[PDB]
Amino acid sequence: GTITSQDDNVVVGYWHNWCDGRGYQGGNAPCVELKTVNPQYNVVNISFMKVYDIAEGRIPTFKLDPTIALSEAEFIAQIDTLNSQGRSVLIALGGADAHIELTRGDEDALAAEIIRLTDLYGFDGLDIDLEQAAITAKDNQFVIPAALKMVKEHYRKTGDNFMITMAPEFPYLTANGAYTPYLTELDGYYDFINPQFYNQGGDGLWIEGVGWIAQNNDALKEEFIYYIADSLINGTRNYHKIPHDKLVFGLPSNIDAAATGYIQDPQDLYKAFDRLKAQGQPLRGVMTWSVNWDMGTDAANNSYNQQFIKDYGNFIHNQLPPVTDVSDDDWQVGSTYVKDDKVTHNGATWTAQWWTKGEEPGTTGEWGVWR
Ligand code: NA
Repeated sequence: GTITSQDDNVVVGYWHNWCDGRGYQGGNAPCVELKTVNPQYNVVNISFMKVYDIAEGRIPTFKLDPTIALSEAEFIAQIDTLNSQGRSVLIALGGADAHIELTRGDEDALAAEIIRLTDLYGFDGLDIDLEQAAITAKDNQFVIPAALKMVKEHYRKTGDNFMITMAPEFPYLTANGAYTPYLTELDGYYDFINPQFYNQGGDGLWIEGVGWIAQNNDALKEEFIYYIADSLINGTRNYHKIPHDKLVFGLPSNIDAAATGYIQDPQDLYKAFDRLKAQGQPLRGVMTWSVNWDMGTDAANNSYNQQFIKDYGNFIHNQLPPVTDVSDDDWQVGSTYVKDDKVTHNGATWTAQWWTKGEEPGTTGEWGVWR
């Protein structure tokens, strides 16, 4: 019912629309109820919107999985709850075996379906999380941006920031790379990008004085994080530019969540983030595959015991707000405010209609200066 957008730093977690996912190291990710997700996950990405059955045609949809044991009403109720805590719930488009192969002219229907779902479940936006085979499949590069622009405009008209994020695998983010049409077509529409810095093996970048810095090199983790992010935020070393304010670092929760890319020593991330902060380009947060893995089991049935949220939650939420933020100072008696000057007072935002001083928001009647 209420589009709830994030203007501050994010800790993003994917949520599995399936039970008992099998890990890379033989572990188990159970289905969990939304309201069970750790509250420091302030963006939760419902995975996935997909073609379940090609006989329904080319437009992906979302169907809550029965086996999670949650009525539709009940899942909507939990979204509402998240929204009441100021957290977002996005619908992730794509994933493995999504069968998304759209042809030119599909964008109208795709946008209609985006909107139908969004109004039905109360999603706050959409994560583009295509599998590799979809990135340039049929006309996806045209249809998906075209649809998402229409969706973004629809909700702008009605007061709302429908969030658009993306989860490109990082090697597709070279200048003029296969992902870059999504980035350029949705520039000024997208909120932030949370690339996957995992599942890409020896892919990496070369830095003089250091050598090849691979994504699966756990000994050079701080250098990897730092330089791959510095390249992206400056558009340098043959990477497409994603500004630091729109750049969230996507990681595996644990060694079961992905083949490679798990951060063994979280000090490697703190130190890289602090260097990026000290150079005036702090990152927007972190993302993880996945909340379900962060609550899941290893092969011996040992709980991962929410270690990823333990390691990054407070780190990121203790950061200074990014440029996106809406800072609204408390009302003050001796202050002169003017048309459009917002303040905070009694746990609510008030918006000055005209010249005022010494007039407390809430006492001003229904057609006084505070509104
Ligand atoms: Na919502």
